Amino acid sequence: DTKEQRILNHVLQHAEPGNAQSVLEAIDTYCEQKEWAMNVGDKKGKIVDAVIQEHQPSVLLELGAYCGYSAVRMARLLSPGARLITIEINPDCAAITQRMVDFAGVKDKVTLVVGASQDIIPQLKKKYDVDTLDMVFLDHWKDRYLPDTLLLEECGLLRKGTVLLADNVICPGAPDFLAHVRGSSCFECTHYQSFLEYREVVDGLEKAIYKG
Ligand SMILES: C[S@@+](CC[C@H](N)C(=O)[O-])C[C@H]1O[C@@H](n2cnc3c(N)ncnc32)[C@H](O)[C@@H]1O
Ligand SMILES: O=[N+]([O-])c1cc(O)c(O)c([N+](=O)[O-])c1
Ligand SMILES: [Mg+2]
Repeated sequence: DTKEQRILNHVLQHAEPGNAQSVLEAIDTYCEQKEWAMNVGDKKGKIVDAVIQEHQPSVLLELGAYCGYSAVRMARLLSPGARLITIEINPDCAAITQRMVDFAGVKDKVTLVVGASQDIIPQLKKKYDVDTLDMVFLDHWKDRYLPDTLLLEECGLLRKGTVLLADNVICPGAPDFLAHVRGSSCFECTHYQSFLEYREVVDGLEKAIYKG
């Protein structure tokens, strides 16, 4: 019985099926008052809602699914016919992402890619019928932000106007990535100060728009 298993257990009991918003509040109050978990949280989540609602992307890439909290959060706001792909290396996390997604009724617009982001990014175009990504949400291991950004650029998955949204830019921090995107003339950057999930600590989301 793992931590990620009780969180699905909570949703399966307290959340009402087919309602993406409900699941969200289930995951939030469980982690909020029983066990801490590396979900984006509601407070930066409300920012991703504002950012997704604005740029209204057709194809969106997530790096690191975990329990599907952010996959639910993003995909419940996608226009009809929009796709979200979510890369997750851990088979156990990837099995629970799917369940969570099924419960929310969001299984039809979210495609799970089970594997290491570095291995599947070069295979993204061909295997999954992908031209360019309208938006990338980075939230996997922090050492992989920069590598995978150059990897996404290399494979030509980055389009002029692509929105990279990066989590945990203050805590635990993604300093090499932050340094590259803010300094690069390929990226136009905005910071949104928020708060680390389930805590009174200052975190924030960095938005970086590729320019070519
Ligand atoms: C911060 S959690 C993701 C949280 C999720 N996006 C949310 O906010 O609800 C990090 C997850 O990314 C996965 N991960 C770490 N490195 C990865 C990689 N290189 N490729 C794909 N997934 C990775 C880990 O298994 C872990 O579950
Ligand atoms: O432990 N943490 O402070 C976090 C928080 C987070 O929001 C994370 O995404 C994380 N991680 O990617 O492993 C770690
Ligand atoms: Mg995070």
